[PDB]
Amino acid sequence: NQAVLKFTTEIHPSCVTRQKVIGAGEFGEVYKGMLKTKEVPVAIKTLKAGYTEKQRVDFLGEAGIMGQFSHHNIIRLEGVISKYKPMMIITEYMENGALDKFLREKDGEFSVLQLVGMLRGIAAGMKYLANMNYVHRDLAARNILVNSNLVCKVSDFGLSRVLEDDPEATYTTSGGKIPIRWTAPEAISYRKFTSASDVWSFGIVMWEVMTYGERPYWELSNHEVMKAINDGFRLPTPMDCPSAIYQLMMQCWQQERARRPKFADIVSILDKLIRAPDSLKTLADFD
Ligand SMILES: COc1ccccc1-n1c(-c2cc(O)ccc2C)cn2c3c(=O)[nH]c(=O)n(C)c3nc12
Repeated sequence: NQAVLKFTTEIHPSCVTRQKVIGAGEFGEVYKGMLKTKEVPVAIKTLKAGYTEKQRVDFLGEAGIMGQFSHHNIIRLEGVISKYKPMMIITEYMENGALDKFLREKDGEFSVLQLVGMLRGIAAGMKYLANMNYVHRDLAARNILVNSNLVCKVSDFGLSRVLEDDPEATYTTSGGKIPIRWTAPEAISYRKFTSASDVWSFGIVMWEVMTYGERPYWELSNHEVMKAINDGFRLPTPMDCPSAIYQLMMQCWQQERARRPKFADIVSILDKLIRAPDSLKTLADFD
């Protein structure tokens, strides 16, 4: 990590004030705080003393990756505390939290145009990651953060730590740990994770957004989801969903990876719909 960490600012512990717990885990927490530079609010992820070598490499490795990105729709790294304990990753603060919880608590409070604007931001962040040769593997509303301008930013970076740390990722019969109902068939079936499997996941995120955080496939078990997808079934249209948006998410769920749009296509399509907003007035039939 010592090369990628050169892109990161080492922050002295005195400059950081932790204030409120906003997330928790086994070996650390997530805080809202302030960062001395005037003071800016920040989000802070910690790693407490007792961590293993692998945990340190994974934890600092996320910062090394995040520090190589500069994009409006990608969470911005402020710096790290790595010389002292607890270790910390310090990012910009997203006032409205995770997108999935945000939408479930704000059910029906946004216009279609605002929801589609969210999706455009997510797709722009994903296009950037893909062209930077970064495959996310865990794209889902729970990993998108929302600020007070309603800007959505992709978070949760790293190598093995991404799917290890997510409790939605479960062990398959063949030994991989994956979040089944967000994951493309080829990634489940033979561990083929690419920007095109991220597009499948993006289609699920489109459904999460337009449903205000409905849980994909409802109470179907993971095996029943895999069986339904293999047999050709797809998630049904959300309520009050523009036909163009439903058509786009259905294209993200093509079984054949080569038939899915690229993120460049997704951004282009969403930008044209937004700039001609009457295109969103035509709604797909809700059952
Ligand atoms: C989905 O966001 C997280 C997931 C797990 C742990 C922390 C956060 N996480 C991050 C984050 C994300 C990273 O990938 C790396 C470092 C950090 C600090 C920022 N925020 C925020 C945030 O800025 N505002 C929030 O309300 N919440 C709930 C947050 N949760 C996180």
